Amino acid sequence: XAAXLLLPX
Repeated sequence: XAAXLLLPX
């Protein structure tokens, strides 16, 4: 994903 290092990707 595009949320820093929160969600898997």
